[PDB]
Amino acid sequence: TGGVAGAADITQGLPRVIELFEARRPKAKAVISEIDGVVRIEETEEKLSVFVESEGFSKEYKLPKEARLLVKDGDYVEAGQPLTRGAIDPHQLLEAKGPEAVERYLVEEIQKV
Ligand SMILES: [Mg+2]
Ligand SMILES: [Mg+2]
Ligand SMILES: [Mg+2]
Ligand SMILES: [Mg+2]
Ligand SMILES: [Mg+2]
Ligand SMILES: [Mg+2]
Ligand SMILES: [Mg+2]
Ligand SMILES: [Mg+2]
Ligand SMILES: [Mg+2]
Repeated sequence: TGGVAGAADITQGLPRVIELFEARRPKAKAVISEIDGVVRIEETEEKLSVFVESEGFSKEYKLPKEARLLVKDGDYVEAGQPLTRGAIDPHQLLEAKGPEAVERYLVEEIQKV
């Protein structure tokens, strides 16, 4: 779905149902949180950046210009939670929140349509 132009973010109709049954890398993906911790954001001109961290560790996340961020400087983000806005890659959610997560995401993301 969609077409390469400026910022076309999601995928509707059957096109999507295809992108869902067939595990695929959405056009406008959403970087998930491999780590369940707290949020931190930065200012510099070119690229934004969201950092998740626990008393254990922190992870750097590259969020280029188009990425509209759902999360804010401050609260917790469970593993595989949406840190970018839009679509998620099942494989990633598989690795992050688990199978049960992907499974549960697939079903519900499909019925959405
Ligand atoms: Mg545009
Ligand atoms: Mg759209
Ligand atoms: Mg549309
Ligand atoms: Mg403490
Ligand atoms: Mg990176
Ligand atoms: Mg808020
Ligand atoms: Mg609050
Ligand atoms: Mg488990
Ligand atoms: Mg749900």
